[PDB]
Amino acid sequence: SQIGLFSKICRVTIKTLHYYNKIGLLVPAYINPDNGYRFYTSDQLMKFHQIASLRQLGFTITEIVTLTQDENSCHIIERRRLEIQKQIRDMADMLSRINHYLQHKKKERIMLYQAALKEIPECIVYSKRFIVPDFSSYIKLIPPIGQEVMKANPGLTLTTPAYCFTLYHDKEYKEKNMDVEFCEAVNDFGKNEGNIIFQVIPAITAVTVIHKGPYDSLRNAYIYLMQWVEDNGYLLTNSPRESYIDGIWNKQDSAEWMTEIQFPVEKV
Amino acid sequence: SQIGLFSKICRVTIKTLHYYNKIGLLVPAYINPDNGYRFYTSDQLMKFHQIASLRQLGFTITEIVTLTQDENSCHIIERRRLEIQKQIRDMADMLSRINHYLQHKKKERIMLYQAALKEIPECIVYSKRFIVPDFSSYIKLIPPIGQEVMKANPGLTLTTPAYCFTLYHDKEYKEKNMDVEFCEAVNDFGKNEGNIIFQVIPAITAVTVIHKGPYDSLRNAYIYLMQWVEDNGYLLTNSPRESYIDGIWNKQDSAEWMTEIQFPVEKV
Ligand code: 118
Ligand code: 118
Repeated sequence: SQIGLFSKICRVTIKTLHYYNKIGLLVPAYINPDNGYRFYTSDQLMKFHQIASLRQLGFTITEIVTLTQDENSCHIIERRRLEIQKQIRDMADMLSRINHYLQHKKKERIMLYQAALKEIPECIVYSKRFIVPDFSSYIKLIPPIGQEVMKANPGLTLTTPAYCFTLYHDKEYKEKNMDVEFCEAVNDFGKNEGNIIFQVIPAITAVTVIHKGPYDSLRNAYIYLMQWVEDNGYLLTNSPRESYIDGIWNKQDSAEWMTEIQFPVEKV
Repeated sequence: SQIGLFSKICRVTIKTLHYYNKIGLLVPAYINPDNGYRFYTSDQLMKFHQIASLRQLGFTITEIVTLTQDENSCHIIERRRLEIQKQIRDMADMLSRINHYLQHKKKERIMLYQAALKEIPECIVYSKRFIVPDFSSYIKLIPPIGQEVMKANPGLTLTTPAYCFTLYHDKEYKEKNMDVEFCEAVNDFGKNEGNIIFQVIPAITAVTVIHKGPYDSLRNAYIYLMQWVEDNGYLLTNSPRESYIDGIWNKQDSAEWMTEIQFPVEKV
């Protein structure tokens, strides 16, 4: 039968048959060489049935071409079986995050905090860990650590980009008497002097939020993320990090300082 | 900051930044007039965080653009929540159906039937209802059924292609008796007489397989489909159909005949 009628019996378009004949799939029965027409037989219906059945299961064209001729090979099906489960879990997570987005946006008219997942690699740092009574004494006592360590460690170069952060080792969020550690990243090791130490922090996967403005409201950021981990069925696994990007060392308007809070979490 | 350092602050490729500048999504702070170099600032990172945050919910570039610059436009988010809720369902069928596939393939290491879902539009048919004692007698009795109808009507033109079939109105099969109907599709209505009548048959969505060979193995097809609609969670809403494509009237070898088995189903 000619191609315009075969396309109505099969209920598909003609461009589909042209494309199939081009790629080497469902080659016609008899092509007339003078005019160039294509004539199909009832033998082609029983292969198109198989093509449409395999395509309705999500397979791509090259696997179907490799399948109809290498019929012993059946592991492509499992290769697809793992990707389907991955797709179900990702769509089931995007759905929950969209619902959380709408639930959060219900009462608040606009939103400040926008969470995002990311990867953080391994690093070498020099660090110092101690207890502080408050945050203001902390802000003033950091820079002595920076002048002093360069005094005792000659020629120590930082990394690119710069990574300078602090760890809140306490299990519960507090306002005074905080156990805190300060870390800055360098390229190579050195030797310890007094309380200043050198160590290696492993690689993590973390959820991040960026806060912009004055320090006093940073707890608000810590509110949102503390909601986030509970709302979308996640579990906080390790101590949070607070890494400093823009502060008093580059600018004078303290209402333009920007920092980023990262909670290492896992989908369990 | 130059493009190569900013690409390491954000952990993204350079071609992505070029593309985002071309689209109009993320425009650099300052561009050199003669070189053409691109320089970025911290607020570019605050915005890239928002871009990635929006991109993690599955939106495409145009909606992300429309979301960032324009008004809130909440109707786009819930409208997405349907495209996910639907998609999961779609996904949730296929992981089932492929799981059907394996439970049959690994039983025989050969596949005789492959099922596929399709849609059959509405038609105008002539039809005759009756009870049959034995299928062979029905085959023998069909040529007179053709003869009465062929003589007494002017301008009785069949369809292109030819759709002639038999309707099985029984719920649970038995070899003793069968309430069947013979149907052949025509273009227009007219007057009815005798045991034959004209009627319209509405469109349906059916699962079909194609059987080639004699009829004395046809039950082996049904036992397959009676499983396929039961395991993978679909529901049989109406009487099956048996459509005849190629037989003694076009061919000579009965082992090269070809028929099509159709089960009308819905998603339940
Ligand atoms: C060791 C200890 C502190 C700093 Sb810094 C800083 C500098 C550049 C970029 C990011 C951070 C600092 C502040 C004032 C004067 C000199 C250095 C610093 C201080 C307090 C809180 C966060 C960072 C550096 C090394
Ligand atoms: C009225 C009733 C049945 C048939 Sb046919 C047939 C005709 C066209 C296309 C396909 C089938 C038939 C049988 C023998 C010789 C010539 C025509 C027919 C026979 C058995 C089963 C189904 C249809 C024809 C007219």
